[PDB]
Amino acid sequence: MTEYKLVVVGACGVGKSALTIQLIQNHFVDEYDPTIEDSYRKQVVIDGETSLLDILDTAGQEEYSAMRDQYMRTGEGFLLVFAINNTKSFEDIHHYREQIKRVKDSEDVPMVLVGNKSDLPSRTVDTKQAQDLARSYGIPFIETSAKTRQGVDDAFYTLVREIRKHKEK
Ligand SMILES: *CCC(=O)N1CCN(c2nc(=O)n(-c3ccccc3C(C)C)c3cc(-c4c(O)cccc4F)c(Cl)cc23)CC1
Ligand SMILES: Nc1nc2c(ncn2[C@@H]2O[C@H](COP(=O)(O)OP(=O)(O)O)[C@@H](O)[C@H]2O)c(=O)[nH]1
Ligand SMILES: [Ca+2]
Ligand SMILES: [Ca+2]
Repeated sequence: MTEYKLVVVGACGVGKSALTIQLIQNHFVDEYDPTIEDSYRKQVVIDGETSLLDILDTAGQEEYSAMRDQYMRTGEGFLLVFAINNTKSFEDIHHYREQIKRVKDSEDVPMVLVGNKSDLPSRTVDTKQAQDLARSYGIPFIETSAKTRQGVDDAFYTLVREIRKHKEK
């Protein structure tokens, strides 16, 4: 089977860990230690084809690291996560994409825009803004809630679809 390195990126508190733990362990974690950066394995069937996923849940400090760069370069696809009640995290999306392209020689890197915390009524980022941003980048946009599990499989599955499309090229 094919094996892909996925990387979950985005600002502190957007739900990177909650999304990943939901996918792997099927429960919602409310106070996940923000210093733990770990990877998880999962075998999945998507569009009738099995892939092994190696998923890195990023953390660390707001700092440049040449070693982090090295790890990020090995990623084959990225989830760009923001929270719909956090305008800063949405503004940050552009900068995460800039860093991904930087470390991967400006390749047309497989990416999915993820609007997490879609269960909350406290929205500050309009869906149209997110759709327009994904459109400009030529990437899918998926709305998720790690809390309710809405769209969690979809977000990761869609990223695998993007990697598959890219590796045909
Ligand atoms: C609360 C802990 C947590 O979740 N995080 C999220 C990831 N963190 C983080 N912060 C940050 O400022 N950057 C960054 C560094 C240099 C320039 C621009 C940025 C942001 C605004 C895009 C990163 C950058 C990355 C990163 C790197 O370094 C290379 C390639 C891709 C990439 F996403 C990462 Cl993984 C995490 C950053 C703070 C703690
Ligand atoms: N209401 C709601 N809260 C969430 C969701 N995802 C994460 N959270 C909460 O937001 C906080 C940060 O989540 P976490 O996964 O630790 O964010 P990370 O710093 O990006 O890894 C935690 O208190 C989570 O319980 C969601 O989809 N909906
Ligand atoms: Ca985390
Ligand atoms: Ca440091």
